[PDB]
Amino acid sequence: MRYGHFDDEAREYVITTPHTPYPWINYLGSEQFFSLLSHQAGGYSFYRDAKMRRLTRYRYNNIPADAGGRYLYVNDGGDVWTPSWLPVKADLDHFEARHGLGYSTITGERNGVRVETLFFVPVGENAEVQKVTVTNTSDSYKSLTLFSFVEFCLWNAQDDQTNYQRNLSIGEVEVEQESPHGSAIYHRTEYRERRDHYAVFAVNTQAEGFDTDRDTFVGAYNSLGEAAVPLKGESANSVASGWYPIGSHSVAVSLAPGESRELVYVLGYVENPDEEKWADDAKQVVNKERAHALLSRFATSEQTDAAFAALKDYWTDLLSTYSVSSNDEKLDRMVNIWNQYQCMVTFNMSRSASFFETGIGRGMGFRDSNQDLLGFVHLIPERARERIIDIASTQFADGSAYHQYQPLTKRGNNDIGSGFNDDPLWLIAGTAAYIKETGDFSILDEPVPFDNEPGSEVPLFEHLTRSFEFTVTHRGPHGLPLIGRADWNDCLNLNCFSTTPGESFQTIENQAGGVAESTFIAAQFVLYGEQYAELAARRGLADVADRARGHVAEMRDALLTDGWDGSWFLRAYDYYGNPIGTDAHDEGKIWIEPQGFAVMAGVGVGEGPQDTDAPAIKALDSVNEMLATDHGMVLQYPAYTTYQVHMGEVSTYPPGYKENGGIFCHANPWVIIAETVVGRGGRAFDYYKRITPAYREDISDVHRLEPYVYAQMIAGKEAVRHGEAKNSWLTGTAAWNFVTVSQYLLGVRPEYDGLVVDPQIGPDVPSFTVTRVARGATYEITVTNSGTDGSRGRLVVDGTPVEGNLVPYAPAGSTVRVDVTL
Amino acid sequence: MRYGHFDDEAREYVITTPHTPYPWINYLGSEQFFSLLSHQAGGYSFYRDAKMRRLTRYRYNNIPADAGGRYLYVNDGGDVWTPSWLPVKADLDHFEARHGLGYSTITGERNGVRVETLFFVPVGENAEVQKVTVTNTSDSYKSLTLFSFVEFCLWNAQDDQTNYQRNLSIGEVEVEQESPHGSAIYHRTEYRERRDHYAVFAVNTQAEGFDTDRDTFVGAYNSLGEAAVPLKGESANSVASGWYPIGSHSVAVSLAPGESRELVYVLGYVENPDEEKWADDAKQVVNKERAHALLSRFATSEQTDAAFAALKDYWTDLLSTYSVSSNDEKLDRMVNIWNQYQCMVTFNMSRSASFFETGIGRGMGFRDSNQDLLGFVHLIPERARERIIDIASTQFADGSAYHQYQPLTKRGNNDIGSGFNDDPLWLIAGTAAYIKETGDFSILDEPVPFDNEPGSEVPLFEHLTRSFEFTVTHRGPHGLPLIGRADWNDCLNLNCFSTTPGESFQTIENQAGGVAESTFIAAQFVLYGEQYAELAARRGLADVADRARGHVAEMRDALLTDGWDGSWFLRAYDYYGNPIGTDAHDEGKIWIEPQGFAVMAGVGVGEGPQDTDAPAIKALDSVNEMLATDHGMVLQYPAYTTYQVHMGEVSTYPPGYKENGGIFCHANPWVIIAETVVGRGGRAFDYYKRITPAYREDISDVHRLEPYVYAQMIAGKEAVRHGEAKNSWLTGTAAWNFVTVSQYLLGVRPEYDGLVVDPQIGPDVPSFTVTRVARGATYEITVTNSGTDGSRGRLVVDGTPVEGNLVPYAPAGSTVRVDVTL
Repeated sequence: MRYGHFDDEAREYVITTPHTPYPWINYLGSEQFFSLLSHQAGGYSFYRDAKMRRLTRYRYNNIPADAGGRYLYVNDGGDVWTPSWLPVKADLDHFEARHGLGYSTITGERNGVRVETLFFVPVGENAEVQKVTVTNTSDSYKSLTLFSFVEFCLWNAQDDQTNYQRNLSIGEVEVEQESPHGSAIYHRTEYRERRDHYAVFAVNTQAEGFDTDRDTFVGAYNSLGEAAVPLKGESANSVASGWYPIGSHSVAVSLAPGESRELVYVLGYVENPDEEKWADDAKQVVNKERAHALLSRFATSEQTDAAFAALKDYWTDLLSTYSVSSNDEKLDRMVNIWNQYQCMVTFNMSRSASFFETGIGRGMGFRDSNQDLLGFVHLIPERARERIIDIASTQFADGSAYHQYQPLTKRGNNDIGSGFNDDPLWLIAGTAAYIKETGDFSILDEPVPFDNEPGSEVPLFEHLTRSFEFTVTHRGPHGLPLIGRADWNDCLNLNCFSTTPGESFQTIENQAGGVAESTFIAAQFVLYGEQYAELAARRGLADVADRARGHVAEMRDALLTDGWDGSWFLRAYDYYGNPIGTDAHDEGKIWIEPQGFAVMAGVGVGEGPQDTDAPAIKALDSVNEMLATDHGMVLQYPAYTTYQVHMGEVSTYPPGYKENGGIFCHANPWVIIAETVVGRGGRAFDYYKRITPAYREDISDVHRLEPYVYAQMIAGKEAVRHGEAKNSWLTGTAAWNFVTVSQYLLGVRPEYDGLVVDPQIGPDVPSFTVTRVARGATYEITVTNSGTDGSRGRLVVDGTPVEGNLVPYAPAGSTVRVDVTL
Repeated sequence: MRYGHFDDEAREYVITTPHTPYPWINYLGSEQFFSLLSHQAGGYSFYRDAKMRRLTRYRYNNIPADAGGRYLYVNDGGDVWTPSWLPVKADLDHFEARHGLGYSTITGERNGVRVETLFFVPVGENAEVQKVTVTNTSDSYKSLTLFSFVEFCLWNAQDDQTNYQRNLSIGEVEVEQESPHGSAIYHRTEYRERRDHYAVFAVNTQAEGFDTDRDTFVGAYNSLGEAAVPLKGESANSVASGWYPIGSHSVAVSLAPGESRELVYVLGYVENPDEEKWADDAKQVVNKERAHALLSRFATSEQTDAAFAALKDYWTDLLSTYSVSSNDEKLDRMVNIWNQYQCMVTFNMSRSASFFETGIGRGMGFRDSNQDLLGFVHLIPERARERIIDIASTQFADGSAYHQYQPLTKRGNNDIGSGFNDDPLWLIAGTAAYIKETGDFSILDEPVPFDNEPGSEVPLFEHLTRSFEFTVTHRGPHGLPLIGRADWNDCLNLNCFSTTPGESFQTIENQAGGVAESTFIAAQFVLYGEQYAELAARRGLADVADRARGHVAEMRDALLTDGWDGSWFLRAYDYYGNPIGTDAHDEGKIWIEPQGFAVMAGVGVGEGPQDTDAPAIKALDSVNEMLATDHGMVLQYPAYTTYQVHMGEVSTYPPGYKENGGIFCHANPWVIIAETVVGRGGRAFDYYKRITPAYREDISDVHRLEPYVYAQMIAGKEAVRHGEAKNSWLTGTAAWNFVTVSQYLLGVRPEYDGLVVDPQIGPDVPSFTVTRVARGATYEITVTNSGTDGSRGRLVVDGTPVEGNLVPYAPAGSTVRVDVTL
């Protein structure tokens, strides 16, 4: 069944009931200020870093889930309810939530009163704005009191929920009932000491009353659904001192029948230079200038409506670089709106904060963030270029890298492990995708520190050299790269041997030495090793390019000789040089990661799909018999049913879950792309449709999570919950699936010299058009597609048959028309 | 007002309403298994380490507070309620909670049904047992279904609530409806991998049904008060796979009028040797032998009643070493029951887990744990002796110490900072108190590693030498000890200079060098420097003792010359050698810590209370004019009203809270003891009564927290919440207040050569008797007390006047009668 439906004209997902299988969230903001907002107004907001600057408090694993957030309590002659349904859970006559691009609306109506709240983060603002429209839909007059509500976090989210022994005594606010445009409350915890920032929570009318103390507003022994102040019908005017600061105004509203009233609430992040912090000599009063400035920018409905319209315009421009028109409207929906939109979210937030990721331990992953670029280069290239510099700056001089870094400070840390040997090659992966998209080679010349260290700056191209050489100088006995702590698969820990609990595998000390090798990193070196060689060559460094091609050539032979099991690729060699991922074993015979990535690098590829004997065809066929399920390909098979002490975290998950037999969706695109490489478009599209949101919308009761974005993992076939997703929104899946569908199934992809047009999608999409803006020119590409295996497109360029599948770049301002037959 | 009352005959605090100002908790267990239990059955259980082996889940900062726990849902013909009131919050005809020693009972009755639950951790058991008595108090028959409930934590409490991205997929159980004595559920998360332990949750009858999945039992969009299974009236028989494992049995009960039924529930921690983990070859099934064993030990009411009775006997024996009889029944209550009981809790749990301490970041503090001993040596000396070895083993070889260590592993860590220069001298403090209590000098000869390192073992006496010398070799320009990161006052950070947020002061890198000195550590070196010298002397090391006495003598002169402000002692010298705690400044003129501790070391003490000119008398008088409040003495005065960037965390608290003007209760005893040293017993008792639980019981609406135990901090007079406590139960206050009241106000204290009897308590306790068992002999001490300043007791020993205030130790088995006049 389903719990909503897409509105494509409006670019929304419409949720038509509060009763979803799980809270379904949207992200607001796309720059430096971000809100997680569920279809029940639950979630929170943070500036730049969800661990370090979290404005509002959110409880994960709450009972019930998502039972805190941005609430508006409506008092109608004693009867109190919330338009978001939760927390009060009063019966409503109408409920609807629309999740849009950077905005959502939530409408709830009861006993002839309707509240619509629009939530968004305005372009160029560090604030979350709410436009509330209250409508009398009844026959007679209405006298209402509205109580806004939000609960502050004390900035440090980790301190906020572990350190009450100090926390309970630092909560400080300032109250401003007569603000120049209404009323505002200031959350200024720790402003007295080191923080130069505070939050403001304001309404654009004179509020009747306020509250800043949670225990007063909610009342003893009470849930947010039983909150006392809204029930008494008048604010308490509480002034927090320690305990739990909140933001809350009451507003009196009288409405004739059919009359509506509009209110604008604002939650802002404000920052004063240290010299400019105090209004007063005594340093007791926050300087409020910048906050008033913000509040004057949203003092009226007109201003709010214009900011909303600017945000539409912003997304319209962003979505204008790639789109498609076909018979398949789910396909179209994903390519044109939701996947590109999700890619923007993953670029900004990485893997740190969702309704699964707690925005505590994880910042920006070195490998996750490089991979996110592949899906974001087309959207905003300038910000993509800057991010590459920031990531490369967390690389060490020996070519090894900080596994992740902190969003606020941009500085690397070892909080979730160090010494993952697959990390360095990803840097090449993102830089090359950026230069193909833009033609901007000048980034190779940007100076970049090692470990953020001044005076260590060398050109970014030299960072890429260190990345290539790191692998070159860390190969094992078979010539395959030494694995280290792990590769892309974080739970493949062959240098660990921990039999005692209490410490994560990701951070636990590793035993030095051994010969543990990785076929995945091997594939990775072949793929990104070439890209690095081609950059060196274009740079004019011919000896360098040739040496590297030599090393790539060698790793290719090593992969086929010592990394090949007979019917598929091996996965690794353990610390003592024993194979992993062989038919010789009873469990974990076949792993997806090497199969997809090796065939993507061209390894084992023969002449046709017809040439079944080619290693790539076998590995892929083995993958279809052993790994593929209705809901996607599982990670390896069979799952391990007992702890493999020499292998780390992988076998610690119950079978069918996560790294042990789960469907990691991120790995799927790799196989799908491989299928297009070997010419089986129909198979490749099928893999695509099984894990793609628009196609799984009709089994929303199985998937459970959002029908409009990719998830990290789906319960695999050895799991009793097979089909159910976890960890939605924040996943490499998004970027990699965009790369897959846009560049290999539809087949329009940037190269340094031209646009390649080489579709491979099968009989299910007989005709389509791609509109692609590249290098300042627009390419209109019409494809007539027979779907046949092994059949690749023949180009006509501006009415004239041409050879090959590459169209060289036209001057900006040009319009090129490409017609493809296959 | 009050919310309960003491029952002294039963040794209980009786809470007569659910509606307390804050959840009021008790601790169950006194060995290796521990439960936090509130008067609403909220809380959780853990084995040895509250961070690492937490069986059950608990939410801090919940809305409402304490809304999860060990519940029993009563279904009476469709009407569902809980005897603990929360979570359902149904009206009850009767409610009562009794908090006892290692046990509590909770009774709730509604519509002619009464449930009494007794909660305890049995002596010698790693389990929490519940004896439930259900009574039909109505006129007709009752058919009830009872639903037990508890929610598991996944052992690692920190992982459990930050790491859902992995957590949601590892939850595993086993269900055993036909257990040999009833029915049991097994929580076995991560047993598949590195854990050799699992939890069992069982009932001693055949349960009608079970649930192990929280979302099924509670139902979507529901709180625990709206839980669905109890309302439908039959279990769902859910088998968790990932998500949120719980434990739950339904039991059918039919009762004639006035009939009662008894049920025994058990929550156990079980551990199998690695060889003995599986029942089966396949390793899919936990070996259940040890769990069945446990369950057969509580299969009947009779067995449960005997374990309860053994626990009474255990506390009776423990409380038999020190007691008193006087006119003051609040005084008596504290000395005889609650303070000694609290001292046992602090010895076991330290500062790690309460309703304020999250049982995440803190293990066993090196200084907290040494100080806890002073209050626990008299109770169980054998376990005290062992703890001293464990603490000393976390000391480094240069004499410096790990600031805290992990309870499970006993290993030191720097999680909450390193390099606190007051830490090493505390080790002397606890060892000396142990040897005075026991006469066991042989502990000085026990071999002890530095940093838990095998082969580094030296005799404990040598650890004490390193402690003394560390101070000797780290003194500043005035001869006072260099402060380091901080002293006993953790927020006095003079080597910090951090103006950027995001990192705690306690762990943040300190700037090397400077001359920051501490007068507190100075006092500390004088007090514990003598104790170390006297041990060296008794050891026969005469050169060593004399050298040390020389150094103590010097530090005494340094404290009076360069640590004296004129009317009180200075607090410190900052990094550049500028004073802190001087009348020359507008804020923080006077700090409590040096005043109490210096006068306790004898520094500045003259001939009489009459000699007002003596520095000790001045400092104490300054302390009464400037620091003392109705609720206790604040830490310093005036509070700082702006960030002092050169001073660390202290000024980051709002005035009147914690280290910035709060009443730290732990520091109070030091002044109180000092008052007895200078002979002002009436003043000393007054300070005592202001912060002591039995005396503050009549302002329970002000104190808010438990009326039966000490808290860490009370809002100081510059706080708008002046009088309100935070951080109850876990505080050095307990140990230090026991030392104060038992050894200096009542004046009976152990010395190596005899019992000293030297009461100093004032006119409010004109007569009393102390019964003190020391060295195997019983001393009966009757005191006739005029209360007069400067008047010290004259002893009569077994009917015969003697000189001095020391009674030498009699052979075990002896009874000595001491009569004191003053």
